[PDB]
Amino acid sequence: MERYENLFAQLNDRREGAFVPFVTLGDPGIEQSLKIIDTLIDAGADALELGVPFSDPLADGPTIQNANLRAFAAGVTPAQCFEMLALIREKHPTIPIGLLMYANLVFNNGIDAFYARCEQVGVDSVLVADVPVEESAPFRQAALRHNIAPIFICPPNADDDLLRQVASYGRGYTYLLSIEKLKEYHAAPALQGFGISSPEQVSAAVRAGAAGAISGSAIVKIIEKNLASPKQMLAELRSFVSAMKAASR
Amino acid sequence: TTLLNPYFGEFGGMYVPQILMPALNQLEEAFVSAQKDPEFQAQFADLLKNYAGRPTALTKCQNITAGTRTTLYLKREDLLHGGAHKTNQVLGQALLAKRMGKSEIIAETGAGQHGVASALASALLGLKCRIYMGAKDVERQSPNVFRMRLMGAEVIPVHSGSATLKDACNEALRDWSGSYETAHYMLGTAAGPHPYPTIVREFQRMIGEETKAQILDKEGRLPDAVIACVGGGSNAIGMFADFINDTSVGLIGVEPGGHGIETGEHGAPLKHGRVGIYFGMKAPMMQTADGQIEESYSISAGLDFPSVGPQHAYLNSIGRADYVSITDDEALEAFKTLCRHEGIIPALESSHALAHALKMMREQPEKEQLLVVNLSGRGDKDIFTVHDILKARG
Amino acid sequence: TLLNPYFGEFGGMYVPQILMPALNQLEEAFVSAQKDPEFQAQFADLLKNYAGRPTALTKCQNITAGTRTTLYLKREDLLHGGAHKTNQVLGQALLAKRMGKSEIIAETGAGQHGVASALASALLGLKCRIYMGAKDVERQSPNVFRMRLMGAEVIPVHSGSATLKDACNEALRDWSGSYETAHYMLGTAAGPHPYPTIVREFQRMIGEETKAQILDKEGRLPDAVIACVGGGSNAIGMFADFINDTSVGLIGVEPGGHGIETGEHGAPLKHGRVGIYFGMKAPMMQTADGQIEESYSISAGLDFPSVGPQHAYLNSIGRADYVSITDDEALEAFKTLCRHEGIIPALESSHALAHALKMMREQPEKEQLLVVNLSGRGDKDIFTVHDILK
Amino acid sequence: MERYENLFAQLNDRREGAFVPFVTLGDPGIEQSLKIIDTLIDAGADALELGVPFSDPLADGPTIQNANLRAFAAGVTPAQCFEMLALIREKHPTIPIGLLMYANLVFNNGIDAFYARCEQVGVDSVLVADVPVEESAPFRQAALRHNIAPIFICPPNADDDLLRQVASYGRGYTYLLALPLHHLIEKLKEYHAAPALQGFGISSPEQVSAAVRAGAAGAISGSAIVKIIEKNLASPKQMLAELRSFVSAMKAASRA
Ligand code: NA
Ligand code: NA
Repeated sequence: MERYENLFAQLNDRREGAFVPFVTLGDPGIEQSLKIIDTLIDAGADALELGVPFSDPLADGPTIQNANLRAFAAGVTPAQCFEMLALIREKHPTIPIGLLMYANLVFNNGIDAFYARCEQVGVDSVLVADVPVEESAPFRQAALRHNIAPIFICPPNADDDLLRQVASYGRGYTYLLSIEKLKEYHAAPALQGFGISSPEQVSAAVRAGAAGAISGSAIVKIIEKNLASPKQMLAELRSFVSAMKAASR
Repeated sequence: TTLLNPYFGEFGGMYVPQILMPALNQLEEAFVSAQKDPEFQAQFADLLKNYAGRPTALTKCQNITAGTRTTLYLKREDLLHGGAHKTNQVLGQALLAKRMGKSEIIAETGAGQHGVASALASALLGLKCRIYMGAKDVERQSPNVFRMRLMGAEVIPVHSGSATLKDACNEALRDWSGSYETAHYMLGTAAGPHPYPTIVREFQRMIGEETKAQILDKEGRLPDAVIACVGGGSNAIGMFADFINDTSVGLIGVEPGGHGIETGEHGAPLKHGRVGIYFGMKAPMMQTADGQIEESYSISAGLDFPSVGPQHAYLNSIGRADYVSITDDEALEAFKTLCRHEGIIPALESSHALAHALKMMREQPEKEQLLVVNLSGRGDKDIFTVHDILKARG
Repeated sequence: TLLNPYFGEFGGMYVPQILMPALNQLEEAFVSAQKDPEFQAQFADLLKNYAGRPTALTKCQNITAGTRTTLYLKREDLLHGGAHKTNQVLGQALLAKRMGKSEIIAETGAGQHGVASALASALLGLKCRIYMGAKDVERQSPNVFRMRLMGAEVIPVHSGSATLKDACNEALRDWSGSYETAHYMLGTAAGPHPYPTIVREFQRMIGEETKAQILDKEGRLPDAVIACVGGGSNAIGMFADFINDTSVGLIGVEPGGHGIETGEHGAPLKHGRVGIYFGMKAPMMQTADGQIEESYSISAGLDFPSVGPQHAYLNSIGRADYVSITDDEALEAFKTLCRHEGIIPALESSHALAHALKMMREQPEKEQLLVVNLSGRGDKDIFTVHDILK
Repeated sequence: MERYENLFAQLNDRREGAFVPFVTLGDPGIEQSLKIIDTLIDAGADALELGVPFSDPLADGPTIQNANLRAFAAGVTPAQCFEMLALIREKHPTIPIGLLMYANLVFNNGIDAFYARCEQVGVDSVLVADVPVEESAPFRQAALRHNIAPIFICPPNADDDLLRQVASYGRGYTYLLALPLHHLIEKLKEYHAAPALQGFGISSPEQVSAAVRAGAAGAISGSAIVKIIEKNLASPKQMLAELRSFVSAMKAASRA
């Protein structure tokens, strides 16, 4: 539905890309993460992308493997992840909240019973990291039956066949990994997500024609460096987020 | 999309990140081509026979069946070059890879047997081979690491948190993402995303074919049942394949029972797990109520996999195969029996299969039973594991 | 005796009188079994269905690149137990059973002959006792455990030197008293008659299989078969069938150690002197006044100061040609076969291999159909090769 | 030629068995071994058999295995033993001397040259430990060419075929070790064998007189006398006096 479309609207007639930070729900703890969430909004984050700690993250690199390990060994459950989402959505009822899921946490007790929960808590999108467009049919259904936008990675080895299917099936934004024609096929707006560490990389992305950028490792790399010092962690996130979102103006 | 069917009933699939899909599809296409090419079928067959040593022997147990009506044959994959049945699929995939133009093999290993399999096939077909190993297992396994390097491979220890088999698995997989044009990923079981279950069965199915032929020669009939251990499912599907349409032949797979099923530290997902999506596939796995992947336990490293190849899940759903479990202790006694009364040191994996055959015999000692147990591999690697248990026990 | 104890001048039964009855009884039992087609088939079923004969005849792929050498490897490393000794041990176990014997005695150093006798005894229901230098019992905990797992009884000898030549002493002392119930499993083709004959006969299927397989894959006999010669059993088992095929070279490779001129070798065939020892008249490394002198080689199995009597003979009549390979040539051949053929050879057999690469690289335009006897798996030599490389 | 016959003669004239000690030449050292040998003679040893240290003695047991390593490690050589033998023979021209040899030391550079050195220095008999009668032709030949008695062990698994062989080929004495032990001793006298000496486990004087009672001409003790030597390495003179005590008790156990 709307929260993503209502955001790329006002972002396009302010002539500016979107900045989406990525963080693992409940990392390093439930209460500290809530604060991390808010700091990121108050520093100028246009949308969120929250990950749900999973025992086995195939498709995430080193820094996100460890953030995932932090929250998981600490006991953060997917059920707790939803109680935090309810607090989040009710404090900032306008901001698009995407989820980064792993297939088995979606599939576990019904693909449909999942996407229902996302709808009723206020989530907006769901990226399933280990479900390619070829296996997506049952997730695209449950997604649409509950007004949840399915996000698909478009990789740099993508042929015209897949560009088609990402454009048709994909709503919200299209998460792409680094010069293209996804717009030609009427795809949801593209968000660059390959190696967004600098503000430099972010304006490199917008200048390249993207609707915005997502940085995962960079933002949680900050969490990792300041586990002992929760208040430093928050302040250093403010510096970074504001510095990045500003490189999109 | 997909030349071949990726599913076996519900189970199977290609549940992987989009970025990997071109590599799986190119792998599947190259494999379909080679399955039709008589020069590949001939070249592979020449390797299996003159380098690996196929056919392997089918040993009749003289002593341990005494005073019973059961006749126990042992299919001797322990005699295959490299000591285990994994050499079949490894030479197969190296052939496939040299055919695809690829010049590099990627692999990872835990205990280290698969690393050595890969390294030796890479050495033979002139492929540059790099093996990921958890930094822990590099300490534990200095002998294996040295064999791999003796054979030209490059062992790359991983430290990324964890630091065991399911963590090299990430570095090796991540690596493959970026180099599938140049390197083949040597998966080591009949599990994971399509086409790996199908390729692996096809490069292992000659175990059953030899066994069918060998038992027909010695006994003039088909066996009552074939028995094989089921960790990832590769040796079992290799023995089961040719018997699948011989309805009279019981297909029995043995999952590791750990310390007991009720204790919940086993490795028996087929019978005691739940379908979930993981390791690229939809398969029964051991998981918690909220869908985290549980840890499996077995005294045998080979059997210590929290899921199982999808074709086994399919065989169990339609009634063809019967899956049972055998505990550490049960497998321990089978292992000692075979050393003492047959002069064969089995691997602790195949020992689970042995133990279930002796159970079938010792429960009905007057039933006429012609059984085949697949001895998936040599037990020399397990001497220390076994010595420590027997020392602790006295 | 029933058969001829000599090969020309070499061989004999040079043992204390007390041991002659055991040896004659063994010979008579053997002569009888050799003419019983039911023994022959029993032995042959065992070799095929338990031990896994025939063994592969493998064609090197990369090793002979850019040369006209075609190099086959007879793969006794794939035999059950990892080495060619399984053949003679199963046959002796079968013969011991045929004689009513219920026990086996045996001697071991590094432990692989102990393991072979243990597994043959576990299969065939014999009660097996293995003598082993207490030195060698703590340097090989794994094989000791294997022999006990596969449980014979390992009797450690603390007499003088805890080494293989002092386990032979008590093994024999033991057989002396117990020959009516126990068979002594001599581990090579040396020693007193009928052992050099019995061992040849229970290994000759190596060469027979090779002749058949090579007549099948190349339609001709090979130019030369190459084997390392320590005790002499894998070599004579490779040679036996080819003795009457004049065209076929028989090349036996003794270990040159650090070099023949350094005196630390194990090549008594070409640099020793005929003497009497271990119950046979054979060339042996001996000091000027007739002490048996120490052999050296980095391969344990090749560290024998003498050689089987049939090789001394084949070399006297010039039918076989004996050369040497040094520690370091052998080492480099070990490394080559791992790196380029995916096979880890034993340090013994890699003396034979190394000589084949010498014959190849010195005449690489020359057409050569060579077979090399890979006498054993090399998983046992890893630590010896690891140290040596620092 | 002389000494074993002239000895066995007077022994049964004064009706008595012979006692023969075995020691290893140059054990524990050359100059100590000559003294050991003189003590053995002075305490009543009728003949003596000396072993030459060989690097790899098979037919031998643990006590003798080590006496051998002691002289070998000390670099006693066959040449040094032959010098000793001469010094020994020159001082007791009477007593029969037997060598206990290993084939290779006899064969090393000529069976015949070996036996001519024996005769040249005064030895009377050679026992080659690892030459059964079946292989003995060249050694017996060399022996008779040089008036050396060839000694042969008659073991307890010995059939009548071997007893006749031994009775024909042996000179000096039969070295003795399954029907009564006397029906080995009787069969040998029936075939007119050289007188029997029992050399199986002769360690205490009560075994020496048991050996003479069963009908043997005497008794040999290998390890028992060598045992005393190993016991007293630290104490060279206590050794000589423990051997004097032992040999005289041994020789007295044979005064019937
Ligand atoms: Na499993
Ligand atoms: Na030698």
